[PDB]
Amino acid sequence: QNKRRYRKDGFDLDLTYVTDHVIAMSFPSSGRQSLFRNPIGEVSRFFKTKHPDKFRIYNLCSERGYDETKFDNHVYRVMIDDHNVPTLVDLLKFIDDAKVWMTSDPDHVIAIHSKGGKGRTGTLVSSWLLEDGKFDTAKEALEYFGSRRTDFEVGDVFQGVETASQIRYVGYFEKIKKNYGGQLPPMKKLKVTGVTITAIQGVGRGNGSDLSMQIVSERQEVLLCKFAEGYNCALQYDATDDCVTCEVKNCPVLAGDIKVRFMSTSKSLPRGYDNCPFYFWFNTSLVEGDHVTLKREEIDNPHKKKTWKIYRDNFTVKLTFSDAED
Repeated sequence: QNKRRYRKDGFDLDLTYVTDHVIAMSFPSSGRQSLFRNPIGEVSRFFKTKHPDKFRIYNLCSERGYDETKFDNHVYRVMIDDHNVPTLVDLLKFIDDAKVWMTSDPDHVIAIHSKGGKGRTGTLVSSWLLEDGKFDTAKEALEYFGSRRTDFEVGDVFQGVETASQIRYVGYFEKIKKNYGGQLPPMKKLKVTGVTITAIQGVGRGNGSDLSMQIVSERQEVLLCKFAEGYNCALQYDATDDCVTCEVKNCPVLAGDIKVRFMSTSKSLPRGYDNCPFYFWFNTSLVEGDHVTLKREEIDNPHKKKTWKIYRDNFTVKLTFSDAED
């Protein structure tokens, strides 16, 4: 916790200099309370005294804003839901905004914040560190963020802080910078035609009968499948292989950033983040072949070790696609 709180020069804030010019911090909260929160008046005072006319604040909270005149109108908003990811368009828009600001003056600083300054903040700080060339791999940037912000040490396995999708999206940016020259990859239109879950035993009813699947595009449900009932689908349970395979029916053309949520009627399947047992994000342009397969540690919620009694080491989810291009 010594890395967590800034305690110098009469300040007391959950604020971390990730580098000399890159700051990660928690939400500048209303009121004067300072127990596990950063009072907005004090955060305003920090940047006005320590970085006068040389700061830019990034608010990554879709859920909450504030009076941005308190920061002299130097606030940029990225609308990210807690425990989720920015769109690739929004991530790249942020990256360009940061790069222009940082290039004009060596003494300029960026302060990225979310609610706790963990997952969402780690997503954009790691992406920026790749952009600025401090690291060439997403893994290296993320682990460095963990070492500065949390009690993580470089050498041990990377766990906590970011979600699996948040990790994936930093990886997406690396691929964008390396293979696409920092440009958004060409639009790819797809339709989901099947879902396959392995190691289904012990997951809810253990045969897919409790499960439902929601596809979300641009903050709207575009499809809902209910497995046992045949609601926009056709479930098959393979007891011998310990797997379920489900034909996905009536999926509309999907493009961009897609959120897939799996829900259960069975209460014996706990809810982690996002009010469901498991979920994930992917971008259609970054899909390779006719499928995407995600291991346990690549899915949001099972990526946590506390759930590993239910989601085993061979638990995977695979989406099969069809080409929706003209």
